[PDB]
Amino acid sequence: LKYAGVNLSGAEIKSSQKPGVLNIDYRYPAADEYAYFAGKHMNTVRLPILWERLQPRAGGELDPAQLALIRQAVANAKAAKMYVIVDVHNYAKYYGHTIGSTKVPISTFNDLWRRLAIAFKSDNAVIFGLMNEPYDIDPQAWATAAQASIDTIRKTGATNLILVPGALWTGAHSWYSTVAGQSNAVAMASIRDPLNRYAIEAHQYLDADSSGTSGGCVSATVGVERLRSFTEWLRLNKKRGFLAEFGTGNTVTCNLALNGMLGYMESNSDVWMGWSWWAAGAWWSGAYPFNVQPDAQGRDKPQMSILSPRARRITD
Repeated sequence: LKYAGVNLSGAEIKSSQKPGVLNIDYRYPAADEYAYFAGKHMNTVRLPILWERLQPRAGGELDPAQLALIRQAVANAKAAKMYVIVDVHNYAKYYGHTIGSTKVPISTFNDLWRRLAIAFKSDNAVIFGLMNEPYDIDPQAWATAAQASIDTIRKTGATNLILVPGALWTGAHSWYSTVAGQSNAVAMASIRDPLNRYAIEAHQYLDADSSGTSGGCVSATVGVERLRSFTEWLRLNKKRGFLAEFGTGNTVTCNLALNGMLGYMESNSDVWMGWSWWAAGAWWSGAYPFNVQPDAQGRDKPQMSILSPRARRITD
Protein backbone atom coordinates (compact mmCIF):
# COMPACT_ATOMS: atom_id res chain seq x y z
CA LEU A 1 0.00 0.00 0.00
CA LYS A 2 1.54 3.28 -1.21
CA TYR A 3 -1.28 5.87 -1.07
CA ALA A 4 -3.55 6.89 1.82
CA GLY A 5 -5.67 9.98 1.63
CA VAL A 6 -8.83 11.93 1.30
CA ASN A 7 -11.20 13.42 -1.26
CA LEU A 8 -11.27 17.22 -1.11
CA SER A 9 -14.71 17.96 -2.51
CA GLY A 10 -15.50 21.47 -3.74
CA ALA A 11 -14.44 22.07 -7.36
CA GLU A 12 -17.01 19.62 -8.81
CA ILE A 13 -20.14 20.88 -7.01
CA LYS A 14 -23.21 22.76 -8.31
CA SER A 15 -22.66 21.21 -11.72
CA SER A 16 -25.71 22.99 -13.23
CA GLN A 17 -23.56 26.17 -13.07
CA LYS A 18 -21.39 26.13 -16.21
CA PRO A 19 -18.85 27.70 -16.07
CA GLY A 20 -19.95 28.72 -12.57
CA VAL A 21 -18.12 31.32 -10.49
CA LEU A 22 -15.07 30.53 -8.33
CA ASN A 23 -15.72 31.00 -4.58
CA ILE A 24 -19.52 31.24 -5.08
CA ASP A 25 -20.61 28.04 -6.92
CA TYR A 26 -17.43 26.01 -6.29
CA ARG A 27 -14.00 26.27 -4.59
CA TYR A 28 -10.51 24.81 -4.60
CA PRO A 29 -8.80 23.88 -1.31
CA ALA A 30 -6.70 26.38 0.68
CA ALA A 31 -3.00 25.47 1.00
CA ASP A 32 -3.35 24.70 4.75
CA GLU A 33 -6.02 22.03 4.02
CA TYR A 34 -3.22 19.90 2.53
CA ALA A 35 -0.96 20.56 5.53
CA TYR A 36 -3.74 19.40 7.90
CA PHE A 37 -4.21 16.03 6.19
CA ALA A 38 -0.44 15.55 5.81
CA GLY A 39 -0.18 16.17 9.58
CA LYS A 40 -2.65 13.27 9.96
CA HIS A 41 -0.18 11.08 7.98
CA MET A 42 -2.12 11.07 4.68
CA ASN A 43 -0.07 11.40 1.51
CA THR A 44 -2.85 11.72 -1.11
CA VAL A 45 -5.62 14.13 -2.08
CA ARG A 46 -8.23 13.06 -4.60
CA LEU A 47 -9.38 16.26 -6.27
CA PRO A 48 -12.73 16.14 -8.07
CA ILE A 49 -12.96 18.60 -10.97
CA LEU A 50 -15.71 19.15 -13.56
CA TRP A 51 -14.82 18.32 -17.16
CA GLU A 52 -16.91 21.25 -18.43
CA ARG A 53 -15.13 23.76 -16.19
CA LEU A 54 -11.70 22.51 -17.29
CA GLN A 55 -12.60 22.08 -21.00
CA PRO A 56 -15.72 24.11 -21.91
CA ARG A 57 -15.76 23.00 -25.60
CA ALA A 58 -15.28 19.53 -27.11
CA GLY A 59 -11.75 19.25 -28.46
CA GLY A 60 -10.93 22.78 -27.30
CA GLU A 61 -8.15 24.34 -25.26
CA LEU A 62 -8.21 23.75 -21.52
CA ASP A 63 -9.61 26.77 -19.69
CA PRO A 64 -6.54 28.81 -18.56
CA ALA A 65 -7.95 29.69 -15.10
CA GLN A 66 -9.21 26.18 -14.29
CA LEU A 67 -5.89 24.66 -15.37
CA ALA A 68 -4.01 27.18 -13.18
CA LEU A 69 -6.29 26.24 -10.24
CA ILE A 70 -5.35 22.58 -10.69
CA ARG A 71 -1.66 23.56 -10.99
CA GLN A 72 -2.00 25.45 -7.70
CA ALA A 73 -3.64 22.42 -6.06
CA VAL A 74 -0.74 20.23 -7.23
CA ALA A 75 1.78 22.81 -5.93
CA ASN A 76 -0.07 23.05 -2.59
CA ALA A 77 -0.08 19.25 -2.33
CA LYS A 78 3.63 19.04 -3.11
CA ALA A 79 4.31 21.58 -0.32
CA ALA A 80 2.64 19.14 2.07
CA LYS A 81 4.54 16.16 0.49
CA MET A 82 1.29 14.80 -0.97
CA TYR A 83 0.12 13.34 -4.29
CA VAL A 84 -2.96 14.61 -6.16
CA ILE A 85 -5.39 12.44 -8.10
CA VAL A 86 -7.00 14.65 -10.72
CA ASP A 87 -10.52 13.14 -10.79
CA VAL A 88 -12.60 14.07 -13.82
CA HIS A 89 -15.81 13.86 -11.81
CA ASN A 90 -18.25 13.35 -14.66
CA TYR A 91 -20.06 9.97 -14.61
CA ALA A 92 -18.87 9.38 -18.22
CA LYS A 93 -20.90 12.36 -19.44
CA TYR A 94 -20.00 15.67 -21.10
CA TYR A 95 -22.82 18.25 -20.88
CA GLY A 96 -25.12 15.34 -19.96
CA HIS A 97 -24.25 13.15 -22.98
CA THR A 98 -22.57 9.81 -22.46
CA ILE A 99 -19.11 9.07 -23.93
CA GLY A 100 -19.65 6.85 -27.00
CA SER A 101 -22.83 8.64 -28.10
CA THR A 102 -22.83 10.42 -31.47
CA LYS A 103 -22.77 13.74 -29.54
CA VAL A 104 -19.69 12.76 -27.45
CA PRO A 105 -17.52 10.28 -29.38
CA ILE A 106 -14.52 8.56 -27.74
CA SER A 107 -12.30 11.11 -29.53
CA THR A 108 -13.78 13.85 -27.33
CA PHE A 109 -12.72 12.01 -24.17
CA ASN A 110 -9.31 11.23 -25.69
CA ASP A 111 -8.67 14.93 -26.33
CA LEU A 112 -9.29 15.88 -22.67
CA TRP A 113 -6.80 13.27 -21.48
CA ARG A 114 -4.23 14.13 -24.17
CA ARG A 115 -4.26 17.74 -22.95
CA LEU A 116 -4.19 16.83 -19.24
CA ALA A 117 -1.41 14.32 -19.85
CA ILE A 118 0.65 17.02 -21.62
CA ALA A 119 -0.02 19.60 -18.88
CA PHE A 120 1.17 17.25 -16.10
CA LYS A 121 3.47 15.04 -18.20
CA SER A 122 5.34 12.58 -16.02
CA ASP A 123 5.01 14.70 -12.88
CA ASN A 124 5.21 11.98 -10.23
CA ALA A 125 2.97 13.95 -7.82
CA VAL A 126 0.04 13.80 -10.26
CA ILE A 127 -2.19 10.76 -10.71
CA PHE A 128 -4.73 10.54 -13.54
CA GLY A 129 -8.26 9.61 -12.39
CA LEU A 130 -9.82 8.89 -15.80
CA MET A 131 -13.48 9.22 -14.82
CA ASN A 132 -15.66 9.20 -11.74
CA GLU A 133 -18.33 6.46 -11.71
CA PRO A 134 -19.35 5.68 -15.31
CA TYR A 135 -22.90 4.27 -14.95
CA ASP A 136 -25.24 4.41 -17.98
CA ILE A 137 -22.65 3.10 -20.39
CA ASP A 138 -22.37 -0.64 -20.35
CA PRO A 139 -19.12 -2.14 -19.01
CA GLN A 140 -17.78 -3.34 -22.40
CA ALA A 141 -18.37 0.03 -24.13
CA TRP A 142 -16.82 1.79 -21.15
CA ALA A 143 -13.72 -0.47 -21.24
CA THR A 144 -13.23 0.45 -24.93
CA ALA A 145 -13.43 4.18 -24.11
CA ALA A 146 -11.12 3.77 -21.08
CA GLN A 147 -8.62 1.86 -23.21
CA ALA A 148 -8.63 4.59 -25.85
CA SER A 149 -7.90 7.29 -23.24
CA ILE A 150 -5.11 5.15 -21.66
CA ASP A 151 -3.50 4.70 -25.09
CA THR A 152 -3.83 8.45 -25.77
CA ILE A 153 -2.18 9.31 -22.46
CA ARG A 154 0.74 6.96 -23.18
CA LYS A 155 1.19 8.31 -26.69
CA THR A 156 2.03 11.71 -25.07
CA GLY A 157 4.98 10.06 -23.25
CA ALA A 158 3.43 10.71 -19.83
CA THR A 159 4.49 8.08 -17.29
CA ASN A 160 1.97 8.97 -14.59
CA LEU A 161 -0.05 6.47 -12.66
CA ILE A 162 -3.53 6.04 -14.14
CA LEU A 163 -6.60 5.01 -12.13
CA VAL A 164 -9.08 3.11 -14.36
CA PRO A 165 -12.67 2.63 -13.16
CA GLY A 166 -15.23 0.08 -14.32
CA ALA A 167 -18.83 1.07 -15.10
CA LEU A 168 -21.94 0.53 -12.88
CA TRP A 169 -20.57 3.21 -10.49
CA THR A 170 -17.38 1.14 -10.23
CA GLY A 171 -18.57 -0.55 -7.01
CA ALA A 172 -16.18 -3.19 -5.63
CA HIS A 173 -19.23 -5.19 -4.43
CA SER A 174 -20.89 -5.14 -7.91
CA TRP A 175 -17.85 -6.12 -10.02
CA TYR A 176 -19.70 -9.20 -11.37
CA SER A 177 -23.10 -7.46 -11.71
CA THR A 178 -24.44 -7.29 -15.28
CA VAL A 179 -25.96 -4.90 -17.82
CA ALA A 180 -27.40 -7.04 -20.64
CA GLY A 181 -24.96 -9.76 -19.55
CA GLN A 182 -21.88 -7.47 -19.55
CA SER A 183 -19.85 -6.94 -16.37
CA ASN A 184 -16.76 -5.17 -15.12
CA ALA A 185 -15.32 -8.61 -14.30
CA VAL A 186 -15.25 -9.44 -18.03
CA ALA A 187 -14.82 -5.99 -19.59
CA MET A 188 -12.00 -4.78 -17.35
CA ALA A 189 -9.99 -8.06 -17.51
CA SER A 190 -8.73 -7.13 -20.97
CA ILE A 191 -7.62 -3.57 -20.02
CA ARG A 192 -4.00 -2.97 -20.95
CA ASP A 193 -1.56 -0.10 -20.38
CA PRO A 194 1.33 0.45 -22.86
CA LEU A 195 3.56 1.51 -19.88
CA ASN A 196 2.03 -0.91 -17.32
CA ARG A 197 1.48 1.70 -14.58
CA TYR A 198 -2.17 1.70 -13.56
CA ALA A 199 -4.65 0.46 -11.00
CA ILE A 200 -8.32 -0.43 -11.14
CA GLU A 201 -10.37 2.15 -9.27
CA ALA A 202 -13.22 0.85 -7.13
CA HIS A 203 -15.63 2.61 -4.78
CA GLN A 204 -17.27 1.05 -1.72
CA TYR A 205 -19.83 2.22 0.81
CA LEU A 206 -21.01 0.22 3.82
CA ASP A 207 -24.69 1.18 4.12
CA ALA A 208 -27.66 -1.00 3.05
CA ASP A 209 -27.27 -0.68 -0.77
CA SER A 210 -23.58 0.46 -0.94
CA SER A 211 -24.74 3.92 -2.22
CA GLY A 212 -23.35 5.88 0.78
CA THR A 213 -26.78 7.51 1.24
CA SER A 214 -26.85 6.64 4.97
CA GLY A 215 -24.23 7.04 7.74
CA GLY A 216 -24.97 3.60 9.26
CA CYS A 217 -23.07 0.40 8.43
CA VAL A 218 -24.68 -3.01 7.89
CA SER A 219 -22.18 -4.96 10.05
CA ALA A 220 -18.75 -4.94 11.68
CA THR A 221 -17.38 -6.98 8.75
CA VAL A 222 -19.46 -5.69 5.75
CA GLY A 223 -16.50 -3.71 4.35
CA VAL A 224 -14.23 -6.75 4.20
CA GLU A 225 -17.09 -8.85 2.79
CA ARG A 226 -17.85 -6.34 0.01
CA LEU A 227 -14.16 -6.13 -0.99
CA ARG A 228 -13.47 -9.88 -0.97
CA SER A 229 -14.52 -11.04 -4.48
CA PHE A 230 -13.05 -7.89 -6.10
CA THR A 231 -9.77 -8.59 -4.29
CA GLU A 232 -9.50 -12.15 -5.62
CA TRP A 233 -10.53 -10.89 -9.10
CA LEU A 234 -7.56 -8.45 -8.98
CA ARG A 235 -5.26 -11.31 -7.96
CA LEU A 236 -6.44 -13.68 -10.73
CA ASN A 237 -6.20 -10.94 -13.41
CA LYS A 238 -2.80 -9.66 -12.21
CA LYS A 239 -4.11 -6.18 -11.49
CA ARG A 240 -3.91 -3.69 -8.62
CA GLY A 241 -6.75 -1.82 -6.90
CA PHE A 242 -7.30 1.73 -5.59
CA LEU A 243 -10.29 2.31 -3.32
CA ALA A 244 -10.78 5.92 -4.45
CA GLU A 245 -14.02 6.47 -2.51
CA PHE A 246 -15.23 4.94 0.73
CA GLY A 247 -16.83 6.34 3.85
CA THR A 248 -18.53 5.40 7.12
CA GLY A 249 -20.54 7.32 9.70
CA ASN A 250 -19.66 7.82 13.34
CA THR A 251 -21.11 4.64 14.91
CA VAL A 252 -19.63 1.75 16.90
CA THR A 253 -20.41 -0.77 14.12
CA CYS A 254 -19.03 1.53 11.40
CA ASN A 255 -15.80 1.94 13.40
CA LEU A 256 -15.28 -1.84 13.53
CA ALA A 257 -16.11 -2.14 9.80
CA LEU A 258 -13.78 0.72 8.85
CA ASN A 259 -10.85 -0.67 10.88
CA GLY A 260 -11.40 -4.12 9.44
CA MET A 261 -11.60 -2.91 5.85
CA LEU A 262 -8.42 -0.83 6.18
CA GLY A 263 -6.62 -3.78 7.82
CA TYR A 264 -7.88 -6.10 5.09
CA MET A 265 -6.36 -3.89 2.38
CA GLU A 266 -2.92 -3.85 4.15
CA SER A 267 -3.14 -7.67 4.55
CA ASN A 268 -3.84 -7.87 0.78
CA SER A 269 -1.26 -5.31 -0.41
CA ASP A 270 -0.14 -7.61 -3.27
CA VAL A 271 -3.21 -6.17 -5.05
CA TRP A 272 -4.35 -3.12 -3.01
CA MET A 273 -2.20 -0.07 -3.82
CA GLY A 274 -4.12 2.78 -2.18
CA TRP A 275 -7.27 4.34 -0.79
CA SER A 276 -8.89 7.74 -0.39
CA TRP A 277 -11.74 8.56 2.00
CA TRP A 278 -14.88 10.37 0.86
CA ALA A 279 -14.72 13.14 1.97
CA ALA A 280 -13.48 16.43 3.35
CA GLY A 281 -13.62 20.00 1.99
CA ALA A 282 -14.63 23.31 3.51
CA TRP A 283 -18.26 23.46 2.26
CA TRP A 284 -19.78 20.19 3.59
CA SER A 285 -22.85 20.67 5.78
CA GLY A 286 -22.75 19.84 9.51
CA ALA A 287 -25.08 16.86 9.02
CA TYR A 288 -22.87 15.19 6.38
CA PRO A 289 -21.97 11.85 8.04
CA PHE A 290 -18.67 11.22 6.21
CA ASN A 291 -17.18 14.72 6.62
CA VAL A 292 -13.64 14.63 8.05
CA GLN A 293 -12.98 18.36 7.54
CA PRO A 294 -11.82 19.73 10.92
CA ASP A 295 -14.41 21.87 12.76
CA ALA A 296 -14.27 25.67 13.36
CA GLN A 297 -11.84 25.11 16.31
CA GLY A 298 -9.50 22.91 14.21
CA ARG A 299 -10.52 19.71 16.05
CA ASP A 300 -10.41 16.32 14.32
CA LYS A 301 -13.62 14.58 13.31
CA PRO A 302 -14.35 11.18 14.96
CA GLN A 303 -13.40 8.94 12.02
CA MET A 304 -9.91 10.50 11.82
CA SER A 305 -8.86 8.60 14.99
CA ILE A 306 -9.09 5.44 12.82
CA LEU A 307 -7.98 6.89 9.45
CA SER A 308 -4.87 8.62 10.80
CA PRO A 309 -3.07 5.61 12.38
CA ARG A 310 -3.96 3.47 9.32
CA ALA A 311 -2.57 6.17 7.01
CA ARG A 312 0.58 6.34 9.18
CA ARG A 313 1.28 2.61 8.65
CA ILE A 314 1.18 3.32 4.88
CA THR A 315 3.09 6.63 4.75
CA ASP A 316 5.73 6.56 7.56
